Amino acid sequence: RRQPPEEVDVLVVGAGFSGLYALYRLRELGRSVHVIETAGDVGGVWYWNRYPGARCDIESIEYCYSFSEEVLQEWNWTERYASQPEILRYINFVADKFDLRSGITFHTTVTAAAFDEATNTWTVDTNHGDRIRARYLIMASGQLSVPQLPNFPGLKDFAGNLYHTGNWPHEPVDFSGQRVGVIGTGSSGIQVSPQIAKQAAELFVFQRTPHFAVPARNAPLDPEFLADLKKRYAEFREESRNTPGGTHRYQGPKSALEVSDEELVETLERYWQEGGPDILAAYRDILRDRDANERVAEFIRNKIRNTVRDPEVAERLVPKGYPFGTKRLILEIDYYEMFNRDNVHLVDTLSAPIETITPRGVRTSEREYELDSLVLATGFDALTGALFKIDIRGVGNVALKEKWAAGPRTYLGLSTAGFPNLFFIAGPGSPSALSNMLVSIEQHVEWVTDHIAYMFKNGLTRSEAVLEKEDEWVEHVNEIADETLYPMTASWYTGANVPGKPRVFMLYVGGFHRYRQICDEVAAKGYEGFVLT
Ligand SMILES: Cc1cc2nc3c(=O)[nH]c(=O)nc-3n(C[C@H](O)[C@H](O)[C@H](O)COP(=O)(O)OP(=O)(O)OC[C@H]3O[C@@H](n4cnc5c(N)ncnc54)[C@H](O)[C@@H]3O)c2cc1C
Repeated sequence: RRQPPEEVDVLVVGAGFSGLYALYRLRELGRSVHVIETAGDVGGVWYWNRYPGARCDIESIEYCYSFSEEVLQEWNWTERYASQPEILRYINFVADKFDLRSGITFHTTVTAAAFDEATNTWTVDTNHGDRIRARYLIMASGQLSVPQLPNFPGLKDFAGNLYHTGNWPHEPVDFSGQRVGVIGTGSSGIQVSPQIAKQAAELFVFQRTPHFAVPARNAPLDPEFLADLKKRYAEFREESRNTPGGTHRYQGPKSALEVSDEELVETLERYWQEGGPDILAAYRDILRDRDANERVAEFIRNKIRNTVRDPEVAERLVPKGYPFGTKRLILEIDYYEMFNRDNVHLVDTLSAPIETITPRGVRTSEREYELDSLVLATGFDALTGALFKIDIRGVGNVALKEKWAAGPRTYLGLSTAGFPNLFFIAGPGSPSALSNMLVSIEQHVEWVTDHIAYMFKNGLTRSEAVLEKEDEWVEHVNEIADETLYPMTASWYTGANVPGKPRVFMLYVGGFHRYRQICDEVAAKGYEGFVLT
């Protein structure tokens, strides 16, 4: 409805945390800037994922913007870990406060973008037949998207109520009196299930791969504490910027292998009772050493066995075969405890795979389960999923999809050679999903918008990563990743390992603070590694 400009200094794709701050900062810097967003309003993942139990896995006081002193002073977080409704209210507050929606076109999807060498501009097309000419294109298009896979066979035949965690109804769903099925036990499944368990007459959880999850220990945020923090919030967030992960997480000095079974249990139990993801850094080698990881993994496995009364059910819930904590750690709220309710039933689909969804419910090899409601608790596509849905064409009409088929090739994760004037916020090649994303998003938006400002200040119009420096960066990312357990997780690679072909690990794992220092050095040296004309 709001018409996008025909010409703009910067076009931003996406109106979540990334796109909104890019918009705001480019305005402040005196540039012309517009946003295109698929959704009807702001929020990004916090707009589109609205299933009950959706909640951030790092603390509220950390997972927030810091760019505005007034925002910091005026917003009251109510809980240790904020719910999606609260996060969405916060994002709407920011957009409201700074009149940001005047700079956004909603209900509109960018379908293609092509670089034009003559003018040093991007021409961008949308699914409403808009054409925009921007000098710079910022992809604030996110890291998590709906997977592009067919649904289970027979899904369209289900005769009951069907829900998707990825597109949950806007009005509340009452499961009272119902036999409900939940398919999927990743992040969405683990968060949504205990909420459904509160209402359903019966609940069947269809679990394929068991995932690691630790207790949130969520609690109301003491108003007195928050008021005290607000007096020194700038000092606090500068402390967060100077860490590997972008939060105040204690860095455990010891090796998980150097302690007695006794000290390990004592230490890991303290983390279990405190709750949250800080357990990931209980010891220094959890993500470096195969045996160090398995030791922490085993303790968690035993917590599952301890919590779930039925030992057969408990054993099916235990993650096996793969390392702990190589992805964002899921916080659970009575997910394990849930299985002790008489009305909750675990269906192990590794043992009995789903044959088909039926009109009555779900059929495995063993039996049919009759259900009144079925919830699909879907996972997420590769980090590159959003980008790959757009036909992006660079120098020589090369498709970004083709160049990145063996993995995302970038310099600092910020730009790729052959695709001038194009920038990625919080994406492959940078700390991204392996950090407090609000800290990474702010660093990236500041770096990219500062760079765009510098260009205009010096009368330049074309910014391209130097190919040698991209190759060095890619290799450097691989080298440091190969020193960790992260490569053990298939989702951090695009496609399988093929002899005699390159393979690029998705993310920088060397620590946010170290990455920040690199980026600052690059900027200080006049953008060393970019060719600017
Ligand atoms: C349940 C859950 C828990 C989370 N917990 C944590 C946590 O513990 N810590 C943490 O750091 N992060 C967490 N996150 C990750 C979260 O995604 C990021 O922190 C952050 O919100 C990403 O913001 P973004 O702006 O970069 O991307 P997004 O929020 O994904 O926004 C991208 C936007 O781009 C739009 N878009 C994409 N392609 C197009 C196109 N072609 N045309 C138009 N629009 C397009 C999308 O519609 C979307 O609105 C969590 C996310 C979820 C879902």
